[PDB]
Order: sequence, then C-alpha cells, then structure tokens
Amino acid sequence: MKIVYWSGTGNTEKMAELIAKGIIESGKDVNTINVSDVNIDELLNEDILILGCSAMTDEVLEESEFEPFIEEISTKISGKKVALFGSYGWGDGKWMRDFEERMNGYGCVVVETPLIVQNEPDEAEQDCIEFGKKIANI
Ligand SMILES: Cc1cc2nc3c(=O)[nH]c(=O)nc-3n(C[C@H](O)[C@H](O)[C@H](O)COP(=O)(O)O)c2cc1C
Repeated sequence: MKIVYWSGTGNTEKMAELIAKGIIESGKDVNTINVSDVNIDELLNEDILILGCSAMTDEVLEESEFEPFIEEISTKISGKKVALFGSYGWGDGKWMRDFEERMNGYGCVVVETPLIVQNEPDEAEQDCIEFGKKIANI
C-alpha cells in the first residue's frame, strides 16, 4: 500500500507514520511518500489511495503542492478506493468534509470515515494506528 501526504510542521507526517504502523502491524507493507516525491503512475496502480493533508489557509487543502496533486489525479481515479486523513487546528473539519465531497465527486469510493486529528496526534496516536488497521482490513 502507499500513503501520500503533505505536512507543514510534521503533524500530518506523524499521522502518516502511525497509519503505516497500523497497516504493518496487520501484517502488510506500505510506503509513506511525501507529496513532493510522489510518482503518479505508481500511485494509480494502488488498490487503495491513502491521502493526507492538514487544514490550510481558510479550511482548504494545501495550495502549492497537495492541491495540484489532487487536481492531477482527479480524472484517473473514478472507482478507486481512497482513505483520507489530516491534522487541523482551530476548525472542526470543514476542509476534510470538502476533501471527502471532492473525492466522491471524482468517482472515488471513500472507504472509511476520514481521520482528522487536532495538532500533533499525542493522545490520538492509537486512533491513527487503528485507522491504518481498518484500511488494511479492506
Ligand atoms: C497558514 C495556515 C492556515 C491554517 N488554516 C487552518 C484552518 O482553516 N483550519 C484549521 O483547523 N487549522 C488550520 N491551520 C492549522 C493546521 O491545520 C494545524 O496546525 C495542523 O496541525 C498542521 O498540520 P501539519 O504539520 O501536518 O501541517 C492552518 C495552519 C496554517 C499554517
């Protein structure tokens, strides 16, 4: 499996690492890839796209890297299974509600409830691991 994410301070990166840990604990392998290093062709071959990005600007996906990435894969993911996650601060998940609607609009099948964690995981570390385990069970 593959996890692709964007993180500005490391919070979403930490989530990605924990999600990977859950998948691995379930007995499977998974590679964690920063969005700037992603290879689209290899990504689109995946059974499940695990995508993460923190809340940016005013409740939107990060604009310089993650957003263009989503726009690029948008027309070649209809029917693809996807799982979404990200860290946020002061809001209550609007950016993620929009991210989910967006992916559904591209024809994707959102396999689990998107995982959103406030700031660094900390107490929510296990929640991140469990999300990975659910994805590994699909
Ligand atoms: C420029 C900027 C804008 C942000 N906009 C939002 C927002 O609209 N809603 C929210 O809840 N958090 C917002 N945040 C807070 C981040 O989502 C939060 O700090 C998160 O933990 C960062 O994760 P990261 O290290 O993976 O980037 C913003 C942070 C920055 C730097």
